[PDB]
Amino acid sequence: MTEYKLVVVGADGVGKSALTIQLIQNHFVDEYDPTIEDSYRKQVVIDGETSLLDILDTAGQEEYSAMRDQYMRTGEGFLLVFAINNTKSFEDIHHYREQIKRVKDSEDVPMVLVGNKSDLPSRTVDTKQAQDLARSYGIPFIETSAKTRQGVDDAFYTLVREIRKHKEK
Ligand SMILES: Oc1cc(-c2ncc3c(N4C[C@H]5CC[C@@H](C4)N5)nc(OC[C@@]45CCCN4C[C@H](F)C5)nc3c2F)c2ccccc2c1
Ligand SMILES: Nc1nc2c(ncn2[C@@H]2O[C@H](COP(=O)(O)OP(=O)(O)O)[C@@H](O)[C@H]2O)c(=O)[nH]1
Ligand SMILES: [Mg+2]
Repeated sequence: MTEYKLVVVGADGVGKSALTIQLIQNHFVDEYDPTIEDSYRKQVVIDGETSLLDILDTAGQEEYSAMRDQYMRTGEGFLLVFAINNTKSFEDIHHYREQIKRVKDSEDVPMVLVGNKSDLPSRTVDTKQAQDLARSYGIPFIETSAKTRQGVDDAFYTLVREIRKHKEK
């Protein structure tokens, strides 16, 4: 069966775990241990294709080791998640994108930019600013809310579609 290895990256607190648990369990977690990195599998049908999504929800200390490089390199596509009420998390997107390119040793890595927490009124990152960033990277931008589930399926399925495009090259 077709399988996709998806990796969810971004600053602490942006909603990586809540996005992952919504996709996998269809519920919103108000609290999920910030330090816990884990992986989950889900069988999905996307554009008629049955596949298994293996999703790594990243966490942990900031450390750079050969072992970490090697397991991040196994990801086939990456969600670059920031929160729309946290400018620093948007500023950190560049860093996560450069580290992914470093370990994949490629400029052409499937990615999707994800602006999460779209339900909150306190926005500090304008939608146009994030659309411009995604355009400069050549990747899709999706606004999500793990809380209301807006955009959650779209973010992950869009990443699968980006992987397919890559595999056709
Ligand atoms: O070997 C690696 C290690 C990594 C990696 N692991 C972990 C990282 C990390 N953690 C700390 C917090 C945030 C998420 C998790 C893991 N909890 N924090 C940052 O940066 C945080 C910032 C804020 C404070 C200063 N720093 C520099 C920049 F200002 C942003 N970067 C990381 C990184 F790059 C890889 C990441 C993606 C792809 C391949 C990778 C290979
Ligand atoms: N209002 C709202 N809160 C969210 C959303 N996503 C996550 N959160 C909350 O933001 C906090 C951090 O989420 P978490 O998934 O732990 O972030 P992570 O550190 O990136 O794994 C938790 O209290 C979540 O309940 C969202 O879309 N909207
Ligand atoms: Mg988490």
